[PDB]
Amino acid sequence: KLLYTSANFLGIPTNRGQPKIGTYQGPELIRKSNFFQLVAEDGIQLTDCGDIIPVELNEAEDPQRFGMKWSRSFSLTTLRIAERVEELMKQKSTPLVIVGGDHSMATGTILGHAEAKPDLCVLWIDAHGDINTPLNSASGNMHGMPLSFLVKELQDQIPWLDDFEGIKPCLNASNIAYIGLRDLDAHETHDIRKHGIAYFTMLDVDRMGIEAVIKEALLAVNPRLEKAIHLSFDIDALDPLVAPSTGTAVPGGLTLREGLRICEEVSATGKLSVVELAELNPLLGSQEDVLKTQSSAVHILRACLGHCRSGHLPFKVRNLTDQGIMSRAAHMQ
Amino acid sequence: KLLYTSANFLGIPTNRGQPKIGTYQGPELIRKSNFFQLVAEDGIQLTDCGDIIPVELNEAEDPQRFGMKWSRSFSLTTLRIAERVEELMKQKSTPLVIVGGDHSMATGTILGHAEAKPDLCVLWIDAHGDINTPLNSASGNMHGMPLSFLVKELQDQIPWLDDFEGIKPCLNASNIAYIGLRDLDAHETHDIRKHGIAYFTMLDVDRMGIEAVIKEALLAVNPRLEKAIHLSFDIDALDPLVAPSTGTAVPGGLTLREGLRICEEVSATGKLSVVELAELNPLLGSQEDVLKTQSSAVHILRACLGHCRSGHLPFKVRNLTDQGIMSRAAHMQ
Amino acid sequence: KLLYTSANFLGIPTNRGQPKIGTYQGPELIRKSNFFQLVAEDGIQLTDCGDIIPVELNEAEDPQRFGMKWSRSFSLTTLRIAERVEELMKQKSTPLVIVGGDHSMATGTILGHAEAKPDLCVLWIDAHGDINTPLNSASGNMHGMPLSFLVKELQDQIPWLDDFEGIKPCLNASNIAYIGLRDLDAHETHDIRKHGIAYFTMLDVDRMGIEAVIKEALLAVNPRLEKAIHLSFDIDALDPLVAPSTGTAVPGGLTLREGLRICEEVSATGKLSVVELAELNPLLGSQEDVLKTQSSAVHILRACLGHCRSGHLPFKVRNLTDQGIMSRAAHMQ
Ligand SMILES: N[C@@H](CCCC[NH3+])C(=O)O
Ligand SMILES: N[C@@H](CCCC[NH3+])C(=O)O
Ligand SMILES: N[C@@H](CCCC[NH3+])C(=O)O
Ligand SMILES: [Mn+2]
Ligand SMILES: [Mn+2]
Ligand SMILES: [Mn+2]
Ligand SMILES: [Mn+2]
Ligand SMILES: [Mn+2]
Ligand SMILES: [Mn+2]
Repeated sequence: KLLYTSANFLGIPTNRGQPKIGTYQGPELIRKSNFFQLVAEDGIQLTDCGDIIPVELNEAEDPQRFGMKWSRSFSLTTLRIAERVEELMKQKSTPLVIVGGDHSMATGTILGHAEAKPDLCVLWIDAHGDINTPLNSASGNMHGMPLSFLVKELQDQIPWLDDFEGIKPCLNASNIAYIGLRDLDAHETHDIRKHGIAYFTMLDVDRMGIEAVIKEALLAVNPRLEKAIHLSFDIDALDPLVAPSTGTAVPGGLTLREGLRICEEVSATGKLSVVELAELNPLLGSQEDVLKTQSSAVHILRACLGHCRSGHLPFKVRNLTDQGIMSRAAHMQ
Repeated sequence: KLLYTSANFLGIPTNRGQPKIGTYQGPELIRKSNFFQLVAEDGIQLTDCGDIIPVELNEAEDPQRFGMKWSRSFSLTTLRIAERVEELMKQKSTPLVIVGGDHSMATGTILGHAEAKPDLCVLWIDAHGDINTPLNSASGNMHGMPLSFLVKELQDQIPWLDDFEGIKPCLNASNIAYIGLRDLDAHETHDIRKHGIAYFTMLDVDRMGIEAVIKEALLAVNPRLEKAIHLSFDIDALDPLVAPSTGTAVPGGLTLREGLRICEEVSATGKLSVVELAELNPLLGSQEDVLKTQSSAVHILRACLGHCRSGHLPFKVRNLTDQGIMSRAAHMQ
Repeated sequence: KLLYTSANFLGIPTNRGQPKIGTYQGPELIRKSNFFQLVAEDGIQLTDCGDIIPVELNEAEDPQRFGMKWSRSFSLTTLRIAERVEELMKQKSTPLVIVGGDHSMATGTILGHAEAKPDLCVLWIDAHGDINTPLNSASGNMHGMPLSFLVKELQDQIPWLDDFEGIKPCLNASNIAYIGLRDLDAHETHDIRKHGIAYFTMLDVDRMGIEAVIKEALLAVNPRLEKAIHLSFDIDALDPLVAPSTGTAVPGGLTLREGLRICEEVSATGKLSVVELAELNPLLGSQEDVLKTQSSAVHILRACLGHCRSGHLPFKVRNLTDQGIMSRAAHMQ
């Protein structure tokens, strides 16, 4: 009755991928919620595997290189993430749930994931492409670049740096699909189209509906459910009305319900191997904003592990006459 | 031109069905709005039939029995509600509009309604099943149980209590349909499926669309429009973004528009006999929250009585030349 | 690659069409945003043509006539708007973008537009019909009447006034289509139906979906894309959740996404000649409300000029090896 009976939980408090302080509190925002209690109530055994400790260099140790900010913190953090994720993945099936942390963590989680499962596919749920190459990034923020280091067809656009040697590109462009895009930089658009990356923007969601979008995205990168799935979910893919506490909010996003449909369908493939939830920042917005964002996150992560909005059956059906209590029906004799 | 030319309005300020103070102000929240003025402007004669006075026992008079809180207040209130509702229903057709009050009132309104119209059907619009049997309720809150006392197929799960004798089960499981469910307890799911109660969750709304959901719900319990309809609308069926002032908000609800489509279609059957609106609590949230919730409620109740978003025709068409005023067209001679 | 490579921007700070102070700050709310910067980044040359200065008579100069408030301010303002708009339109094609200002400005913008392009059609995006004739207006507010002075079939319902002589009716009822209606006065409904004006209410959007609604609206008034389009967009057509800072908010409106689809499809006809955005009032609501409303407006206006949510291609593709930088791919030799 359960597709996944156990799962692992991992925190990654990255905050050097972007300038707003507070994404490091992401994992704690979910640990303080009722997420663990709710997942236990659906009968899933969830093991907390702790937090990964990011490498945060002093400013003097990590100057800008090719416009990138904190790039040495990034390379070192990426290798440390990959090792731990690889270990957990090599250690039905047991999904790994990861809570960020800004989205720069994805270079490491996927690198590590791909080590254990080289044939995986990636579903990237995001308002943004996160695939700027360093010389094209207007900001230099690493959370806007994590896919460009992973995609093989892009490596003539990545500047060589010796500390990036261990970050080997493990994805073909044919293995990635986007859902929810609405704020692409022109150079991301060029690369996505040039190398044929499957992508479904909010325009596509409006015109096709999310059911057909989810279907087409799975067909494009996992046509027969043969591949492990890495689901990389930026909370800002969701409309700011339901996920306001995030650093780069873009209006006109996914409703919570559309976000749940994505997670529900991906969960039910049986192939969900890693889900990561990025860009929660509880230091942004009002207290009510933070509670809305926390709530949307918890509902999203529960859907990934298999929670069904149509309800769950009890493990043991309770009966009145078994407790030696007279029912109304019984009394009417 | 009017399906219903008159209607009755009844307040039921129940607040012992759940622990948060303030549902007793529900009827006043609607009486203070412009609802009466707006319904008059569409040409409907609305008669205010006052409030029912709930029986609220002192704590010492009403101890917990089988985990239920305030169960004697509930049985006594239920019988008092049923008598008044039966009277009003026996007294086209004239819909009764009821404003709660927490949802525990429904055991009484339906009991009373069914006395006058034993063949009725129930459309239950709610995030929740409200059909916990007493021994399965985690909370003991009566607003989470009103249907379990009414449904015939469940009576071997209701503990006998002498003061509950006059609460006779008047519904078959085949007469109830749910729309909007997204937070079912496992034992409700068991009972709903075991006894074949028609139900459409937010998953079904996402996959089928609300038009097909409404259609299938009416087909399931009122296939040829032969039966009177009791529409029991929990305001928390609506998304918290539009109805925040309610005690058990659940994210990912019905949009206001989907809520209006339900009410518009039910109204246009000609069979709307009672509509009740439960769980308004103006003591929850900010002032703006309360105004949003009040507004959503007023729009919902107007749709039930037949308000059309596509507009209404005037009772008397006004003409300029009849007031002896020269028009631009006339002057151009 | 660009349907429109240049455009004009015009402010019209009307505020005598309705009693709430603050619509005069509408144009500044958009000038302070990043709208100009964003439109430049998509490669469009946008020329700011300044503001039109409304005629705001002293109260003693402009008494009520036929219940109308500030009607002489209105007639004088309308003629001044029309002259400037006619001039700009006579001066691919170059869309005029107009930011209000309350919606009473539309009598002048369309009058002026029609002078330059007498065969145009009008797409009116609004919660309201804005077509009350003076003797039927409950309020006397001119922003609720701008279409009644323009529509030829209505001129026996317009009271003659000598200062209104230069406001000649330039629209046939067959040239106008509404989208988003949900708060029609009974006499507007009568006139819209009597004279066969195409209209799509929120009921129609719910039942048909916005894609079919947009399609049917264009078919009704511009079946072969032969006519110039005047797009008159009241910000209150959008749901109050995304455009709260406006004077007559009505719940259950267009989502931002549905609003974008309207603008995207109208833009892509190639026939968008004027778009006006009315009823922004930054003196209403909280600071956050104002920022939400500003944001929704900016996204709407960018879609009108051709912004694509699916992304834009760079004007010059950047290449790493052209900057004399060794790529990772290159280094791996
Ligand atoms: N595309 C921008 C924004 C990325 C935002 C990531 N959440 C960049 O590369 O920096
Ligand atoms: N299912 C829960 C919540 C009910 C909430 C009713 N509005 C219960 O039985 O108490
Ligand atoms: N229909 C009303 C409201 C118009 C509101 C315009 N934004 C009137 O004529 O005054
Ligand atoms: Mn993002
Ligand atoms: Mn991202
Ligand atoms: Mn409920
Ligand atoms: Mn309820
Ligand atoms: Mn309007
Ligand atoms: Mn308007």
